[PDB]
Amino acid sequence: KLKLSDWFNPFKRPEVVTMTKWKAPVVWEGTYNRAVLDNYYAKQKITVGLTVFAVGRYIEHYLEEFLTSANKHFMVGHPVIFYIMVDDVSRMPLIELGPLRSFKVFKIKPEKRWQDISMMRMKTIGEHIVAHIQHEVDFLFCMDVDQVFQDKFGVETLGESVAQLQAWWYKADPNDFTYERRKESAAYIPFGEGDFYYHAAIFGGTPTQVLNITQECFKGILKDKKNDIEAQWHDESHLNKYFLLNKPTKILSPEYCWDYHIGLPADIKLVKMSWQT
Ligand SMILES: O=c1ccn([C@@H]2O[C@H](COP(=O)(O)OP(=O)(O)O[C@H]3O[C@H](CO)[C@H](O)[C@H](O)[C@H]3O)[C@@H](O)[C@H]2O)c(=O)[nH]1
Ligand SMILES: *[C@@H]1O[C@H](CO)[C@H](O)[C@H](O)[C@H]1O
Ligand SMILES: [Hg+2]
Ligand SMILES: [Mn+2]
Repeated sequence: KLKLSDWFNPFKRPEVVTMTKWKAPVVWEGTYNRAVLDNYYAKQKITVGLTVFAVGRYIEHYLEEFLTSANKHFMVGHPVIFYIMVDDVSRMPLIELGPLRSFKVFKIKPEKRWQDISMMRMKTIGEHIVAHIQHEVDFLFCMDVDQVFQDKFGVETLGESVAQLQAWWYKADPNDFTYERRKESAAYIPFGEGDFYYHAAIFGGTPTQVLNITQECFKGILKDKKNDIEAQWHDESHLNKYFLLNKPTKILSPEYCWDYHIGLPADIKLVKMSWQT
């Protein structure tokens, strides 16, 4: 019993793309009513999970800043569980969590190549969804550790499957997209096809949707492997493949995952989350 016109007003931003050929909204600053959604979701006692991985140097360079900013800005006012995957828990920074946040740490086996660390996430996440995340949360987000929340990343971001507009190509055209183009990759996207180029630093949805995203992506990662090939942008190419065959129900503007090295365009009203230094 919740409708688009209840919380979303596109006309608040006519200059940017707020809707998709498939009726899915694209959230931009000013286009949303958190207050109504906060109220709507709190009634439902909704709870949101956030998985984040950090093996090796990334642990001391980013984990703490990630957790600290998430604590302060992610789904504030709703129960959230942080799922922390590390290779060495003794190096795990323990920050002080605030109201409605709790966490769980897990020790994972550290892959030799970072590219595989990043890709093996697809398999791990899936294992954890089937094991417990499926039963602990209503919505799940999977993020990259080397990020930082800047402002409120709220419930205006929930949906059945949520993708992130890659900051450097949302304004671009599809054939410029660095999709995988080698028909030998499961991640292959013809030169005619493609809707957008999604950032893999942030994807989410319901546990069931996320389990499907992650399963399909790992199968792709494995198919490509038995074929002695590696998608150019690894898991992100597979995700883009996936999000093409299965359009996302919600897409988030680059304002949610902004690269300040792109400066500060006029079409990015307020930055919720930026890439790390
Ligand atoms: O030594 C490392 C490097 C990375 N990570 C993790 O791997 C992920 C990606 O990190 P990184 O490669 O530094 O980010 P980017 O290249 O900007 O990542 C983009 O590209 C990758 C594929 O190249 C993945 O798809 C990411 O999701 C996408 O945001 C993060 O969760 C990191 O914490 C580690 O745990 N240890
Ligand atoms: C997606 O691909 C870009 C290249 O455009 C870059 O590797 C980013 O790290 C990734 O998110
Ligand atoms: Hg890396
Ligand atoms: Mn990253």
